[PDB]
Amino acid sequence: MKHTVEVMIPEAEIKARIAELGRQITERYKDSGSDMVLVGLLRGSFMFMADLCREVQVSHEVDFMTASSRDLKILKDLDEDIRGKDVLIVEDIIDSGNTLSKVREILSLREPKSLAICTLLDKPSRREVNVPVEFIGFSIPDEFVVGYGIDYAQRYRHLPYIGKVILLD
Amino acid sequence: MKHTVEVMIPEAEIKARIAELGRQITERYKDSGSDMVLVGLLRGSFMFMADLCREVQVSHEVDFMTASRDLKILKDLDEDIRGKDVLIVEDIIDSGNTLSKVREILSLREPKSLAICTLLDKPSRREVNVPVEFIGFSIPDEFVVGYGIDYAQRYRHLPYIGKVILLD
Amino acid sequence: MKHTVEVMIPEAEIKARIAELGRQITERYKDSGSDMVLVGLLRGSFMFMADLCREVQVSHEVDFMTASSRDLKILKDLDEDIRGKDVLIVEDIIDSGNTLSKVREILSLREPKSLAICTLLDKPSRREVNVPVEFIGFSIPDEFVVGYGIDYAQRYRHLPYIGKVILLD
Amino acid sequence: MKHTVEVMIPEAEIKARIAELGRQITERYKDSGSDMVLVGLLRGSFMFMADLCREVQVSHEVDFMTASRDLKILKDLDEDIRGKDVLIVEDIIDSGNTLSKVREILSLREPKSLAICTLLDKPSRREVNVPVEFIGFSIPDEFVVGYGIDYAQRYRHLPYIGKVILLD
Ligand SMILES: [Mg+2]
Ligand SMILES: [Mg+2]
Ligand SMILES: [Mg+2]
Ligand SMILES: [Mg+2]
Repeated sequence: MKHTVEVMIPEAEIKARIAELGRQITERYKDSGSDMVLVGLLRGSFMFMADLCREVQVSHEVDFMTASSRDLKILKDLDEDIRGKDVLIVEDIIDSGNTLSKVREILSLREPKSLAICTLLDKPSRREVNVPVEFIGFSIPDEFVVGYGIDYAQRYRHLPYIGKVILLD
Repeated sequence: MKHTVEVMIPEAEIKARIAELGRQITERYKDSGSDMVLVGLLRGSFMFMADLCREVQVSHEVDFMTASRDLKILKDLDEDIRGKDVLIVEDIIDSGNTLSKVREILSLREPKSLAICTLLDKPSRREVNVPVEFIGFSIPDEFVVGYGIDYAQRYRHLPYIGKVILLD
Repeated sequence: MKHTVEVMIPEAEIKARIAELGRQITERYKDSGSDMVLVGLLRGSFMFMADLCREVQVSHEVDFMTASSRDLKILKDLDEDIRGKDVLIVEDIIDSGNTLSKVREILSLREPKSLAICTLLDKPSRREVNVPVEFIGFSIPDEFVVGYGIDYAQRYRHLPYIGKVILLD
Repeated sequence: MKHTVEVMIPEAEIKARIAELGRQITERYKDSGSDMVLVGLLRGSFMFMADLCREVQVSHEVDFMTASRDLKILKDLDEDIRGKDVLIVEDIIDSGNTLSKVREILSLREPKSLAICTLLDKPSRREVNVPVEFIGFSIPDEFVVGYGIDYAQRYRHLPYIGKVILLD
């Protein structure tokens, strides 16, 4: 404990990058002709979700589910049916990617038209499970990050920018 | 709605048959040496579970989970099943779609083994080929209630399998 | 760890006592004329529930819900509506009775015709919250008990009798 | 089903108004000295939540829970609210029955304080007198979509409040 939080990725940059992802995702699914649904993973992705779905220019539905994070359980499942639909799993950050990996499996069992993942942050150096991530906002080093849905000691989860925690001696 | 309920499978037969299944399951897992866990599907299997686990002579844990076109997990397991022998316990299997998917979901967790044990089985109503390792009774497609199976929120607590008789 | 389990309350005695409770509960609600529902608290009461409902001679519905056991949360709620109905909360054992206490409050908010609790075992000496328990199978001293839904180290939960754990030196 | 959607409350107005609510809520709790937590009700409030919490200038935690004649808890809080200031965050309040009960349930947990903040309010549709401490917009009983509010699984992601126009 005993620390400080400084801006790592300012709000404007995050907003800009999200607008971009928005375009990319739209370009990618605009001609599918099938129902689409963005699936966020609570709690972490509520903010990134809120902002990302507004940038996606294709009629979709927004849903959430929460998984345990040694077995991976479903604490809260989807309300929507994804069978035959294009599904985009939306996450705040991917590091080890175990949980994500299993959630993807579980969902595919429901036979969606397609399955992809879009994360705001990516820590490639911390991967433990090879998992296909189709959209990334920022590839970052293994930094102690907070904000945009990411918390630390039940704090900072509501910050509008990605911050770096500095552990004072 | 206007109906009657008559005994189809009396309580004694059910108890006897369960004692048997009990032996079968015990014989089958007694030498595994791995942790075991019976997983019941709520609400339907609470009674069959309660009785079946008492007949299983191997140290196991008892857990439940409840499932919902897409098949969802309304309540998940509390236990981890990875590397453990898992026996899904159900009151009755007919179409077997839900069961089928629940089995898939669980296998993703990599248990040592996966099996299903149902009290009742209506083979004539299957829609999904699903492996059922233990069966108490194979029955015709009858309107059944009791032992966890209800009808209009009734009979779920009957100690025997009953047949519903619609009245015209 | 390192222990033994010996019979404290044999299966026959438990069966007999439950048949009795069965009669008592029936006598008590037989003339209500309102829908009835026994609500069990998972995991512990699945066995006591299974046996008790078979002794209750009044048409009822059986349901479950699971609560966290410092705030008391609802991990799994009822499927049935209890408003205007006679509700009997069914538990394997009551000791401190905090959780039970709160679950009772939560449910009353739904305005059931009536609310009662029926427990197999009762450890009066361990109460921390004064809570009304209308039916009791056995009042026991604060013994290390297992069986009939009560476990210890994920074991014995399936025993058909109440056992006493003996911690070998 | 055959319809159109036109802008009722443009995105800019909503952002502005939220910044204001932000100030109000901050002014109100800045000196509490107790832990604070905004509790959103899924699905509807995920967007309003996301934007509102960024305007609240006091260290808080963000949590959600989802509720269902009887009002049930489909998903409960992860946080404990006892002794903490709790702000229930909703997209819109009309009849307010569900909200009303959720408030009761939570108070049973003895939080330091309990308040509600809704983006939209349809006073004309109230059925249960429930205290709403913060409101973004008081609107007539219009067919609204956007900002978390959907219609036929659509528009939930619109950045503005829209009005649905049925076509005959
Ligand atoms: Mg995440
Ligand atoms: Mg079943
Ligand atoms: Mg209990
Ligand atoms: Mg709402």
